[PDB]
Amino acid sequence: TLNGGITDMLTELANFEKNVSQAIHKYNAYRKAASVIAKYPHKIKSGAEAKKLPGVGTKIAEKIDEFLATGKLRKLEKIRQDDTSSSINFLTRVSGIGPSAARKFVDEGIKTLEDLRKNEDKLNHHQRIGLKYFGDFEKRIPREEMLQMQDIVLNEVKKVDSEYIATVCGSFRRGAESSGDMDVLLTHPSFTSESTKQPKLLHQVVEQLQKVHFITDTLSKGETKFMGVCQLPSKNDEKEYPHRRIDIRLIPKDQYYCGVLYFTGSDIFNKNMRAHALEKGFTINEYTIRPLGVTGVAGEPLPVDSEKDIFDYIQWKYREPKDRSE
DNA sequence: CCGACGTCGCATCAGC
DNA sequence: GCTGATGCGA
DNA sequence: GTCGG
Ligand SMILES: Nc1ncnc2c1ncn2[C@H]1C[C@H](O)[C@@H](COP(=O)(O)CP(=O)(O)OP(=O)(O)O)O1
Ligand SMILES: [Cl-]
Ligand SMILES: [Cl-]
Ligand SMILES: [Cl-]
Ligand SMILES: [Cl-]
Ligand SMILES: [Mg+2]
Ligand SMILES: [Mg+2]
Ligand code: NA
Ligand code: NA
Repeated sequence: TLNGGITDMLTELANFEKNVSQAIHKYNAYRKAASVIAKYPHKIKSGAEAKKLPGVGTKIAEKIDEFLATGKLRKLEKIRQDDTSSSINFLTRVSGIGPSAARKFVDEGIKTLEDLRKNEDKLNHHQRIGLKYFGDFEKRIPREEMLQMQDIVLNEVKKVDSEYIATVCGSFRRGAESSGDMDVLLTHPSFTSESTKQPKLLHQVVEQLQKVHFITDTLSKGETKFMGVCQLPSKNDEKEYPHRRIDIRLIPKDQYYCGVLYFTGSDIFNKNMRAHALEKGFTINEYTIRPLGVTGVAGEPLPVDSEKDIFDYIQWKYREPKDRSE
């Protein structure tokens, strides 16, 4: 937080462009600038100094000058005033509610936490759960609780089958002292890019996690992805821990490295790494890295034996998880 | 200029 | 039932 | 909103 004020302004501007203007390009632009400015080792002194950083053009440079001189931004001040803007922005904070659904509700007269409760009937399952744990999902998870959560997951997974390998990724693997949620990468030798020797692989795990009452709710569930809710167990007379979001991703074992790279993120890092990949003639996803033909066509998977192999193909120095928090 | 700016799983809808 | 677009999220 | 060709 050397330039915490500036990166917050741009983040607010990004959230506004995405939730209200439904303009993700302006969204990505602001996110990028906030990112590049967040890793800047100096205390920005002007818009011009910031403009030297890639991603900060003229418009943002001007906005930075204003912020520095007054400690605020009029454009955002007005946005905070506007009731529709603030209402939409607010509703998008409910898990499962996006710009579209937010603007729809405000068009129907639903614009507060109270309005959502007395209209639960208009929400799909996901939105209902996001509302039910609204306060809870707004809280950060101390690493200490992440560790206890890690332990429960790995151990409950081992009990279903010793061959399952569960790895906690996301901001946790990047070393954050706190996380917004828990992300779990799962692998089993019975599921490779060549065949699915077993069914209900993710199910069995989710099932066991529910059995021990760790997983409390489900937001969505397929054969390789599970998005839900979990809660650490508490002591006698001890207050309950908040419910937490939990994501599970089953990836073909032979595609592990590509999978853990993806799931470690951050999201912006992935976008940048993948963008850079395309310029170097490759395309990367959570399964593989394939070379692109002159006609823009995904070639066949390339051999990968480590995360570092992916960075090499694109000619990037390897970067430790703790340095991929862009 | 001014067009390009990662990738994909699941829930839901419309159309058939 | 299906496919395919869209919303929302990882 | 910013960038490179
Ligand atoms: N838009 C996107 N494009 C590409 N990859 C994306 C992505 N959103 C999420 N990911 C990937 C990388 C995240 O680390 C990882 C976890 O997704 P996540 O939403 O849990 C965010 P995380 O980075 O874990 O921080 P935190 O706020 O949860 O503590 O999923
Ligand atoms: Cl846009
Ligand atoms: Cl402001
Ligand atoms: Cl891989
Ligand atoms: Cl692939
Ligand atoms: Mg996370
Ligand atoms: Mg997550
Ligand atoms: Na710049
Ligand atoms: Na939301």
